This record gives sequence, structure tokens and C-alpha cells, in this order.
Amino acid sequence: GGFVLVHAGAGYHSESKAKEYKHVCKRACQKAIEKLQAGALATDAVTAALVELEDSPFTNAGMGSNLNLLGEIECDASIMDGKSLNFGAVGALSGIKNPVSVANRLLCEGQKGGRIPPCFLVGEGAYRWAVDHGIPSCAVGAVVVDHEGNVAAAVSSGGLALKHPGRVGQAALYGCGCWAENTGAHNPYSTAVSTSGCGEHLVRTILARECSHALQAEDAHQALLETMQNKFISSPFLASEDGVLGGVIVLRSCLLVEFLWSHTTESMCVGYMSAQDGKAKTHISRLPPGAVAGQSVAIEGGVCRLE
Amino acid sequence: GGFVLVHAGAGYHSESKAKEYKHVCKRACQKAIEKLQAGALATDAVTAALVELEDSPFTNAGMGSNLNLLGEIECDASIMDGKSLNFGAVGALSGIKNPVSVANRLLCEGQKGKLGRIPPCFLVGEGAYRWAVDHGIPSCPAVGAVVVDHEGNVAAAVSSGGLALKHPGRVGQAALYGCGCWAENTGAHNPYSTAVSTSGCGEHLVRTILARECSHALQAEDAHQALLETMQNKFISSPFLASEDGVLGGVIVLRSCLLVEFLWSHTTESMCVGYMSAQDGKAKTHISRLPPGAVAGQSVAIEGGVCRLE
Repeated sequence: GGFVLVHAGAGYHSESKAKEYKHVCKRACQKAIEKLQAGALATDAVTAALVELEDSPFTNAGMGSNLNLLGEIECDASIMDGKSLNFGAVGALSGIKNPVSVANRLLCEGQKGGRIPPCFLVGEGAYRWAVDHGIPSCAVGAVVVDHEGNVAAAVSSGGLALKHPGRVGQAALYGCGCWAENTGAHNPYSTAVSTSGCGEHLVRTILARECSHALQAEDAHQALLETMQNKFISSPFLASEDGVLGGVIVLRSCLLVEFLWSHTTESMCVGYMSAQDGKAKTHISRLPPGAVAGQSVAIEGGVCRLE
Repeated sequence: GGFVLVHAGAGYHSESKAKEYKHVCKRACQKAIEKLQAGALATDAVTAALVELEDSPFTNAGMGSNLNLLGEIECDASIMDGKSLNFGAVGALSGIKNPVSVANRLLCEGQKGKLGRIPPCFLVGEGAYRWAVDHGIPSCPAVGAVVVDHEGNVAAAVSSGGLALKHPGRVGQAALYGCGCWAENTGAHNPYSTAVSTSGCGEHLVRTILARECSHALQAEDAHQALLETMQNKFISSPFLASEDGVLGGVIVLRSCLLVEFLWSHTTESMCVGYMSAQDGKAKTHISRLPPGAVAGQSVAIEGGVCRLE
């Protein structure tokens, strides 16, 4: 009972590291499905996927993250639960092995509930909070749907290479890095979204939420393509860019699960797996023949039936 | 030509402090008008207003911001430009007198473009501090504003010290894109130039990405209905805040098509606002309060007017 879709990042293609990206995606899916079969929450299953993705020294998230301008690792990560709509996030976080675990814990403590617990912490404060909650001290994304139709999403990143210290990207921002929202009065489908690419491009277009909105339309493939074209590549908010670089993985369910991935970057490695079927599928998505990176859109999808 | 609208201290009503809020809103508006009259950029004028608002010891922003759990000050601020649609923001920033000045500088630098890497739009903590100092921004030894210039260009900014006794590093809506403020000039799919600035419970404003939601709603002919529908449906009754016992927030908005419609709305007991036209002179300050019999966090208050520019 369950389905997962993950990505190891959207960016330059690597005919040498592609094998590494596909393997971690395979392992990440395995982790997520195993959690679901253990009867774990969708948030816990998406978190497990991200931990595996972060741990790969080949991914720009967690260990192996791009060093910033000071030669330090500063991580961004967030997670959202479709059932409760709660969210957890950390930005510019250093000294913590798995940034996504901190985000997940923040979301969980959020459930507990006068004063509303913090949903977004940065820097030292985020580090202090993590240690205070027993989280081990020392880009990638996933969307999941459990056997009950609940959806969750998460994203983790090391941010731009040599970025100025304190520079925060889309992986830490609400509505930008990921989105998870179960079916509701004005939300026909339970949708989950996770993004990757130039943080600035994804933030200014609030891409994750935008994709989720678009996905409430009848045709998911047309809906996502129009979003990537009009609300991203041709977005007036990115008129200041010479090429828009980003990728997304999406899941929509009602269990009938439709999943897609789309990117404007040269490539994007994805992986997916269905619980009642096993066997993780991986794929390096690349832009069509003679296409233009930052100017065109690659898009693919599939469907999963959860009995 | 030009118009400005600012706000300070959206929350509980305190007559003893009302006068103080009014005074700072008045000078913030004057600083903004002075800029515009001197042919300044809409973003510089809104920044000028925020500097004044932050400098008041009575506002939870800049000097006078609430202290966090460790007794330290950590500020959040952002500004957006309707012309270029560019944005600048800082979060959990300490050691800087006027957080909004850092966000405005980030925006200005970013507008310069890559021509040698994609400019940052959001910096936090120590890094934010270092960037500020490296860019000549005065260091140490919510409030908001929306503006429209004579050309119809709009801008908005917001600044806050966040929740009192908050955990170190907790960043609120004043630093988050689409939540604290929004500014967007008329376009092909946006018949109006709109500017929005928010205030209230950080959590509530973020979960609803209120500032942006307001700007999008305001693309409907009726501004008054657009704002009211948003505060009720997209805020108080939003499914994203269903578990909350009361939703607390306030917003100031400006929409131009030179015709300038300006409004403020809030679910808090009160909110102090100030507005001024570049041609009318004399700042107008007002303490907006919820109607009698209305419950804070459960109801909405809304007021405003129209201004003509030439």
C-alpha cells in the first residue's frame, strides 16, 4: 500500500555520475516503500527517502553539499504533510548530518501544538534546536502517497555553489520547495510536489504551490506543461534571467496515482516505486533533441494503481 | 505625484500607545512623500518610510523589536518592486539598525543583474549581517508601507522583530516571499498595479501566503470585495488554519490604474495606519478598530478610500 517518486536533482548532465544518481534514487524509493509497509506515516516515509538521498556524497544535499563562499556547508530543507497541512523547514543549517530529519521533527512537534511551535528555523538556532531534540550532528526530493491516500512531500538542498553565507533557497521556503495537500472542498485531488534547480527561480515563481494549483485541473499533463511554460519559463517574475532552470516531481491521487516529472535543465534523475509491485524504476530525463536548456520543457509521467 | 500608506502595531488596542503609533506613521508618510517629490524610486520611498517606522521605539521592528528566548534581537524584513518584480529579504538578522535597508540594498544590487552570478534575494543570520556590513549598511556598536510613484510604479515593504521570546533563529512572515509583502505593476494578466504589506501572527500569514493572495484577488474590479473575500475565505476560514482558535493579521493595500485606491483590513482589535498624497500634503493618521460586537481573530474590519494624482 503506497507509492513514491524521488529525484536526485535537476541540472547539468553527467554521463559518468548518472549511474550514481540512479542508484541512490533506487535506494531512496526502497527506503520509502519499506517505511510504508511498516505502517509508518507518509511524512516518515518521505523523510526516509530524503535521508538516503542526502547521504549520497553525489547529491547536493546533506553530506556532499556544495560548500558556500566560506567553504562551509549550509543546508536548506522542508517537508509538508497533506493530511494535516502542517509544514517543517530549516535554512542555512550546518553541523547536522540529515537536514530533512530536523524539518520532519519540526513538523511533528508542530502536531503537538498557548503558542504555535516554530515551523521554520535558520542557522545556529536551527542547529541548537536539532541537538536539543537528539538529532545527530555531523537538490533532492520525494513525494509519497500512503495506503490511505494521504500525501507528503519533502526537499533538501545544499544550495548554490559558493553562495554567500546565509543565502537561503527554495528548499527552505513554504510553497516554493515542496507542497502536500490532501483532497478537500476546493482541492479535488490530493497533490504532492517537490522541486529542484536555481533556488531564486523556484522561489520567485512559488513553483511548488503553483504546480499543485494547476494540478487541480482535469488534464494533469497539460496542466503541468502550461505551468512550466507560462508560470516558469515565461514568468514575468523571471524576466531578469537568461534561461530559467528548474525541475519538479509531482504526484496526484484520488487508489489511482498519476505522477509526473518536468524540467528545463539539461537533465533530471528520477526514481519511482509502487508498494504492491516492488521493483524500483529509475530514469535520467533529458531535454528533447536539439532542445534549448532554460528555454524549453521536458515532461513525462505515468500512472500507478494501488489496490 | 505619488501616494503612500503605512501601518504600525496591528494587534491589541492601547489608547495609551495610540498617539505614539500615530506620530511615527505621520513622519514615515512624510519621509516617503519627500522621497517621491525628489523624484526618488518607489522602492527608495517605501524604504524611507520603513526606516522611520523601524526607528520608533514603540514598534516591534528594528530598534525596539521584541527579544527572543535568549534575550537577543532577531529581525525579519523584505521589500518588493512592482516595476521589475524583484525582491529582497533578510531573516533572523541582528546587529543592524534598519533591517529594511539591508533588504532594499539586496534588491538594488540584484536589479543590476548577472552581467557575475545570479544575485541572492534572501539572506539570514550571521551571513545577512556580514553582507550588510560589507555593503556599508550601518550596524550597532510588524510595520509596513506601500507606495506608488507618479509613473504608476508600486512598491511594498515590511519589517518585524517577530514573536516575543521566540526560539533563536525563528523566521516569520516579514522575511518570506509572498507572505510579508507584495508589489506588482499592471501587466497583461494583471490590469492593476498592486502593493500589499501584512502584519499579525507570523504563522497565520505564512501558511496562507496572504500578501500574494491579496494582490491576486485585487485583480478583480471591486477592490473592497476582493480584499474582504480574501480576509474571510483565504485567511480566517482558510483550511490551512482550521486548527487555530482565532486568526490574527492585518494588511494595507494600494491599487492604481492616476487613480489610487487604498485600503486596510485586519482581524486584530486594532491597527494604526497613516496615508498621504504627494499633492494633498498633511499626513493623515488613524487607529482602525474592529466594529462593536465583533470578535478579534473571528471577524474582519476594512476601510479605505480613493486618491487622485496628476
